[PDB]
Amino acid sequence: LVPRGSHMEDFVRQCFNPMIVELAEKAMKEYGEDPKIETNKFAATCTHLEVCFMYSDGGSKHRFEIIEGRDRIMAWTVVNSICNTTGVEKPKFLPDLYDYKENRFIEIGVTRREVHIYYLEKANKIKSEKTHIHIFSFTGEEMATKADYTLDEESRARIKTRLFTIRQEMASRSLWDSFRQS
Amino acid sequence: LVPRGSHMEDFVRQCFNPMIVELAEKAMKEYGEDPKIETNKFAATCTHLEVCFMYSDGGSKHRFEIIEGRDRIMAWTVVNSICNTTGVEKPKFLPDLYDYKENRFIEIGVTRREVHIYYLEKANKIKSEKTHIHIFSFTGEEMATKADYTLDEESRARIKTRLFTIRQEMASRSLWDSFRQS
Amino acid sequence: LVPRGSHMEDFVRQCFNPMIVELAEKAMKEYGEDPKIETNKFAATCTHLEVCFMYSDGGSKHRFEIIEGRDRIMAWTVVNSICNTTGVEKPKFLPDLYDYKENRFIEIGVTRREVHIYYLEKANKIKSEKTHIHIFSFTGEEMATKADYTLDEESRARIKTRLFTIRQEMASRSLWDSFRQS
Amino acid sequence: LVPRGSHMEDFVRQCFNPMIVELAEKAMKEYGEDPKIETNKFAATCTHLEVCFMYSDGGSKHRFEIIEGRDRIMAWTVVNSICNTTGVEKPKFLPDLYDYKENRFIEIGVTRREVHIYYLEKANKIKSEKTHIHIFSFTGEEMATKADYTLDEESRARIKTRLFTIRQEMASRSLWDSFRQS
Amino acid sequence: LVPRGSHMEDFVRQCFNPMIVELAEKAMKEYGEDPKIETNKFAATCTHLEVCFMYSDGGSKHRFEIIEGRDRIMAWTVVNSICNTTGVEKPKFLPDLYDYKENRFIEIGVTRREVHIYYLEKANKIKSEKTHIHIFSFTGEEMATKADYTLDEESRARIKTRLFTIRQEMASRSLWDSFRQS
Amino acid sequence: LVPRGSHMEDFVRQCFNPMIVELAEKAMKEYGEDPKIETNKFAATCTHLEVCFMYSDGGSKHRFEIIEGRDRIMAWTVVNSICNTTGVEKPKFLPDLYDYKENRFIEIGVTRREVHIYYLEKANKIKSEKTHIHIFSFTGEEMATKADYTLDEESRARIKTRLFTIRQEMASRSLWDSFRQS
Amino acid sequence: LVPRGSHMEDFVRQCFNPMIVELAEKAMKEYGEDPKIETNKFAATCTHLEVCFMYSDGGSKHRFEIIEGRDRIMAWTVVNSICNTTGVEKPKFLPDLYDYKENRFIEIGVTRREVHIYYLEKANKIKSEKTHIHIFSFTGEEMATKADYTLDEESRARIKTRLFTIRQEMASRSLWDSFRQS
Amino acid sequence: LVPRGSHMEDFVRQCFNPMIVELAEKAMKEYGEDPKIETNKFAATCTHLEVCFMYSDGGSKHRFEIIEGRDRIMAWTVVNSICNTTGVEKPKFLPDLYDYKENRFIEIGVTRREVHIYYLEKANKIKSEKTHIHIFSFTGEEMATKADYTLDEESRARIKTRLFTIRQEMASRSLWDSFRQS
Ligand SMILES: [Mn+2]
Ligand SMILES: [Mn+2]
Ligand SMILES: [Mn+2]
Ligand SMILES: [Mn+2]
Ligand SMILES: [Mn+2]
Ligand SMILES: [Mn+2]
Ligand SMILES: [Mn+2]
Ligand SMILES: [Mn+2]
Ligand SMILES: [Mn+2]
Ligand SMILES: [Mn+2]
Ligand SMILES: [Mn+2]
Ligand SMILES: [Mn+2]
Ligand SMILES: [Mn+2]
Ligand SMILES: [Mn+2]
Ligand SMILES: [Mn+2]
Ligand SMILES: [Mn+2]
Repeated sequence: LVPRGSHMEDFVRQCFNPMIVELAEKAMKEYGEDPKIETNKFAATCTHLEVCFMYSDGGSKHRFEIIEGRDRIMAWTVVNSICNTTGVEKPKFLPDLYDYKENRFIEIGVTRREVHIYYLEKANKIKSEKTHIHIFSFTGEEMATKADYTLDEESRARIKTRLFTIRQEMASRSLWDSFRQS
Repeated sequence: LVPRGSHMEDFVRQCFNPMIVELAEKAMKEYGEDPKIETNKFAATCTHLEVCFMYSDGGSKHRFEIIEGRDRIMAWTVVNSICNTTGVEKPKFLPDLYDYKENRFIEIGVTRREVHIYYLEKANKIKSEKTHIHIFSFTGEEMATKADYTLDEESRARIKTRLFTIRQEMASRSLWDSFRQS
Repeated sequence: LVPRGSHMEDFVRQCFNPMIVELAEKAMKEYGEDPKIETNKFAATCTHLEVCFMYSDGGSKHRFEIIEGRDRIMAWTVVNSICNTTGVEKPKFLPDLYDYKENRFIEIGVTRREVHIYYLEKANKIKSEKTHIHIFSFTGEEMATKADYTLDEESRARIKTRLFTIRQEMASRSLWDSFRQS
Repeated sequence: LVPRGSHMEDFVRQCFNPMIVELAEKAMKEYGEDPKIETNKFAATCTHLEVCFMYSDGGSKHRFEIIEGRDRIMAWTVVNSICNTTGVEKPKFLPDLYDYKENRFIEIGVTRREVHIYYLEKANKIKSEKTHIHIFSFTGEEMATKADYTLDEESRARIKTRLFTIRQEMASRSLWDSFRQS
Repeated sequence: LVPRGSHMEDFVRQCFNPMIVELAEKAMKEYGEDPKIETNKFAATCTHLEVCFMYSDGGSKHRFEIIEGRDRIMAWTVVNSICNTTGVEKPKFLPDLYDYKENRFIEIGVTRREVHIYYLEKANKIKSEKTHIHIFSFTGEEMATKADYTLDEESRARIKTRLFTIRQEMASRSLWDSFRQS
Repeated sequence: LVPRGSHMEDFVRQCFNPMIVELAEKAMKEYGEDPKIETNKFAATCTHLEVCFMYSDGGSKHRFEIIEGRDRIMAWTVVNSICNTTGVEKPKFLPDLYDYKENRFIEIGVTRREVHIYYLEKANKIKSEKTHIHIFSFTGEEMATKADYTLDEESRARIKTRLFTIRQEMASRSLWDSFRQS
Repeated sequence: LVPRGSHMEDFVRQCFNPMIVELAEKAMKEYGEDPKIETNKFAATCTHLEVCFMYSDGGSKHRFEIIEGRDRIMAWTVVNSICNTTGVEKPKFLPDLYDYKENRFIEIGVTRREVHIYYLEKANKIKSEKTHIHIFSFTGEEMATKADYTLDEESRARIKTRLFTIRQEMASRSLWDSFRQS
Repeated sequence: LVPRGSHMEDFVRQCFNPMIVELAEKAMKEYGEDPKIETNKFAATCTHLEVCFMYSDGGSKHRFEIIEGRDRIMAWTVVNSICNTTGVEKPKFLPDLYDYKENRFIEIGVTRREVHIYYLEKANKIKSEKTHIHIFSFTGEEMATKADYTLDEESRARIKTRLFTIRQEMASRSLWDSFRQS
């Protein structure tokens, strides 16, 4: 099954900075999928991590702690350290950020559907109330808990721009349609 | 026609940082002029890019997206990503920045004439209304749409200083007069 | 007595950035204990320095001068320079920071007991009044003079998180209990 | 099963340079074992790669091509490129080096047994004749095909030294005995 | 005509080191073809430069002067400097190396045909006698003037290996057949 | 006259960062004194430049333009660029900074006397009114035009601290008294 | 006793590269003398280490293993690894190099006396026969076991040059005479 | 007299690597000429130093000690260290290299005349016999004592090539004729 290369893989290495590429390869292999086979899930993991990093970059100095991109065990270690210091309740599943100005965890989703339908899926997949949720699509829409978008207009806007240019650079190498599906 | 060297070329490499030098060589070759022949247009492209970079540096954190200095195709890709996210109308010609605090594209001109006369030329060359315009000269004048200079006094002042010192370092190697013409 | 290695030493090098590791080795050897023998005091010195650095990082631009992590003689040199410039009285023992927004020295303690009991010990060990005191524990509590925590909620919170994750990474290699004792 | 840490893991990160550490994590995850669980196999993979690198470093300029430390697919890609250029027959299993001065592939083994018994196992595991074999132990013995040790006394000697010091640094953290077993 | 991307371009950036990539973009634009359109000629220019660099790397200390990868004018400048110092006759067309141990220029060709047929084409395209010629193919054959291969078996062998692995990494992304043609 | 070394020179290289050391050697040689002979004037030039750099670092983003540490000709070039852009009058002698928030040049003096007596000397040496003046001593005093200290308490305080620690590190190598004189 | 500075210390930091400076501070503190008090022994330790490094640099590729400059425990670890691999007998005291071309340990002395008298002292201080001995002085003499100088004329000559220039740079800061004594 | 720029200065910074540029500025200022006025002597000093560096690079490992490019005092310090170690007689004037394989100092001249006439001038300017002499011109000729060219054909050939290309890059900016004169 494992091939020598692939269009999607070449594009993923061309399009994203090498650091988030290694981090995505690692997140995937830690859960048992091969980056070079499930290449659409590879592109998805890279986009998700890049969005998480821009989001953490969008705030004040050290407003966020980054939970995504670490190994699961260290991830949970930091989750426990945050809970047993703030007092917030240990969530059921791993968030992507903790947000100290507003004292809450954040799940970040990136979707090729309607912000409504993923938000439905992930909101009742969480069903933990406390943890905030924030969705972007490849079209430029977002959707957040209590319509509380956590960041400023300009940063969220930079995330939307980046998602749209990624979609255009998948459409140029007719990889967009295969990617949309899933 | 292509020579081994040239005074203007030596001065351009001495005077500007290497990165914007490579970017200018590339902008020029992409449109079919040789940096080592049209050397005055070389110095012009380097000055224009440096001003664009100082301008983008003049604002808050990531207030600007830089459109100039990219390849035309990627340039247009980012323009489409910005339009299809903000809602602003896709301009007719490539701007130099997008400005998210104020939600608009910016053309930056640098002129060896009167800010009035270039502003006339470029304003009705654009004739797109929406896109903002901002002119500096090698004398220290500026002119902007709605007299809205977008940045603070101090940054614009730093751009004027740099333009004047460039003009002095062209006058020392009697390259200024040839440059003025065109 | 001096061994070839040790679990605590391997963990200290794995867990802390190399710079504060060298600084801690140096603080210890300057007072006559071998990092590779007194390994619990090694981990303590590394934690204390890391907390001092995060604390100095928590403020505005250059709000703090770092006194800890220098050699004792240079340390006292900077203490004299601060006193003979501000006017504040030369403390009896070396603080960890000077804090210019609030014009005072700061001792930072890190404890595996109750903030109350260490605060007692160090507060009457100081008995200099003027110098501020600030304690963190490996549980997430703090205690400060005049309940004046000097920094913002978010930064202190980041220090508590880091202390708790250090405690978890000592508990995973059953080194926590030995460490607690002392 | 997956823990927060481990003595063997801390030692492996302390003892080997980070590059071969990442390469070993990757070789292991590519075949489905978790570096943080099978920690003895982790230390084994790191030792094996370091020996392969010193071996390739032992020769003239670019005498060797390194086959070990690449992904399996690229590994086989380079094997095919070597075969279809030299004329040597495509081996049944992946070697560790190709050796151009002597025109042959090399398997490198590192053993905690007798060079005789591993050499038996790996020699009839290969049973390909053409590919050379070269074994080192943690005691300082080696064994090679046709008693042709490929390198000079001094380099092989440096590999033996390094293996013995690794064994001493496992014995100091009483990890040696567990490691020996397997 | 100019697109947003392309499979061949993504592969060329994935497969070659960035430096020779920039150099190839520049060689091409200097003669008026766009790297992003004529992508097969892009891959060809990158392969040719990489082979030239490995060739220059194959000799003693500073045995070669590299003529390829410079701008045409500087290229000719170095050719004149070599002629007017050694005494060898100024060739009609730009070589790829000068070779000081053997006092002669070298053209290096890389072909997807028979070394015989390209050697015919380039040998009577040169028809300058003095300048040496050296051809490699993507199959592992070479052909040189006076059967004088200039380098040692091992280095030429490394060039053949690299060419074959490039051919395999074009065949994996079914770009090989399009590339062969031309 | 020129010696092989000197205590003051060794101390100057130990005490200051190499960049300002090279800049001071250059300022001195440009006016015809040898850093290795007039070593007290060497230490003075290094202290003066370091204070100028901390001062420029004390403000907002790019609030200052640094005039000191450049060659005299480029220095005057930047002075002309600032005048012919702001409108402020071209001073008689080279200042150390331009200050754009407050639109004025700044002379910075560092004295081993009373801020009053140097301020007298330099204020009527300037006698240009427009240019601001700012004096520090090695004791911790300052004195500024219109008692307008331009910066915040904390930054000026950091400059005083640094001056006092320099004085202590000259007193330790009994170089202070020789230095005081002059 | 511990001072703020010292002429010898400033000279030692000016004269030697920072790496061997840190290594010497560490060798000294490991045996209980303070670099800033016993400053002559500081200069001696730095000279000795620099000579050891030039010596190891004087041979082929990896002809030497460096024993000096490591911590005593790791030092002995490498000594055991060398003995239990080569077969040579474990010396009584720590050498400075192992020399694999000639299969023996080397003590390197650097003396301000006659090569004869130190050679006497260190040769019967060793009284281990097997370990080679090699002395240099600050005058340009050497003395070795079996008159076997291990290296080539040119390298030993470079070590003599460096020792003499160190002696001249101590004589310029009248530190030579104090240094000679001891 | 001191100007803002100059064609020759721009060319010197374009043509030579920055390190030898700083070294030449320093050699010149140490003897009292301003690099920006005597620009032809600037280009001469840069060419001379570059040739000295290529010459030292032409030999084995550390065959040469570089005397040129240091300050005069350190220069003489190294000359004394070499004499008082080898036994060769202290020359009257500063050479450019010492050459340990052949145990002698080397003056390197670079001339725009006949190797005969400079060799005459410098040979009886030296009149020290012992010190070797080696001249190159901008045409490709050399001349050495006892026709002993010290290096191999290939390296000297690389120095001739570089001199000729420098001459061509001065002729392109019609600076060659002014340079020739003097
Ligand atoms: Mn997640
Ligand atoms: Mn998520
Ligand atoms: Mn533009
Ligand atoms: Mn523009
Ligand atoms: Mn402290
Ligand atoms: Mn403390
Ligand atoms: Mn293998
Ligand atoms: Mn193997
Ligand atoms: Mn070519
Ligand atoms: Mn070619
Ligand atoms: Mn000044
Ligand atoms: Mn001043
Ligand atoms: Mn020793
Ligand atoms: Mn020794
Ligand atoms: Mn010279
Ligand atoms: Mn010379």
